[PDB]
Amino acid sequence: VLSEGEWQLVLHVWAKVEADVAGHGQDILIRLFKSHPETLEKFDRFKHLKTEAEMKASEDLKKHGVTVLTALGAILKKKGHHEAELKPLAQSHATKHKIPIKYLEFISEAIIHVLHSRHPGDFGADAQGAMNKALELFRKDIAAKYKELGYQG
Ligand code: HEM
Repeated sequence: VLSEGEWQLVLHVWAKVEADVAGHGQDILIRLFKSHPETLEKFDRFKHLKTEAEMKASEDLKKHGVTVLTALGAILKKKGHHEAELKPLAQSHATKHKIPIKYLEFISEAIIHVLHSRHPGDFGADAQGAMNKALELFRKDIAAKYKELGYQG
């Protein structure tokens, strides 16, 4: 359970992300695909992309980054009271997209890295630890839904 002070750190940096949702979404998905190429393979939509320059030039990838970060921002702003938001996301990611919980750990690392690069003044160690806790809570709750459905592993 995050404290109020931890949530304030999380949402303070997140409010900075929302000034350029699309640029953050590109940076995060590109970092994910470069650092963990198995993740790119899960996207029929993107797996034709073979270089970082091609990834950066894809408008469709930029659009999907906005989709992803809009969903995550709506979860973070619930401060843990996010059951309604996680139900459809766990269902699609477990049963349709077939995304292991481990790949959610990978995108969480990519999110933290990009926030540290773009917002160092608002993403000191206290805020890094709080965002790590928020993304851990996300993964914990998604993992419980995966386990219900028979996909935790
Ligand atoms: C912060 C974590 C993530 C969030 C908030 C998120 C959010 C979303 C949303 C909102 C959609 C569209 C609606 C839906 O299908 O449920 C989507 C689609 C999808 N996501 Fe995620 N996602 C996350 C992580 C991942 C990861 C790590 C992968 C793969 C490694 C992944 C793979 C996919 C795929 C394959 C689609 C369908 C893309 C398409 O063909 O249109 N997601 N995601």
